[PDB]
Amino acid sequence: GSMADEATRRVVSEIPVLKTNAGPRDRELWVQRLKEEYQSLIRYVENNKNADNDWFRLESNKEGTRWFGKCWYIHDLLKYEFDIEFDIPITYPTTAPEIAVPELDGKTAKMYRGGKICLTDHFKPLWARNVPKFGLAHLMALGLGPWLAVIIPDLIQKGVIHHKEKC
Repeated sequence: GSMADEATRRVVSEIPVLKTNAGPRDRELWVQRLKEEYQSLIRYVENNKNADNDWFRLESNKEGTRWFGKCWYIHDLLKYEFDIEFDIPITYPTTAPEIAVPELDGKTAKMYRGGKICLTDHFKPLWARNVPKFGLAHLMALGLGPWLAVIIPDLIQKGVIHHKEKC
């Protein structure tokens, strides 16, 4: 009956659920968790496309311990592009990764020095509640997505970030 529970379900219900309790050091169990991660991510991207919200690309190193790509955010029909990266923590997936958006380092209070985004206190307990069912698709849907939808409009209004004019 919680609003929280229904809100989370509306966001993630068609993201494949992950299973394996494995982090970077866990050998064949980690290779299994990576298949679940890739399967979940690609489905999320396909859903995003059908919904005209194709808002990021990610790739990893060979070992899938280092992730990087781009996110896009649309405001007054202008599309803003931000480079993103994160490490997989040793205690993944019980512990949640920390997304960095390095270019916005020093440009908002809602970021740690060095470029790690600062989520509200509700993200981490929601992750902990769902271990190990949530992965990188969920981190993007529930972590970076909501952060961008407050911070980016703010930074554009304060003239802190400007649109890269292009053809």
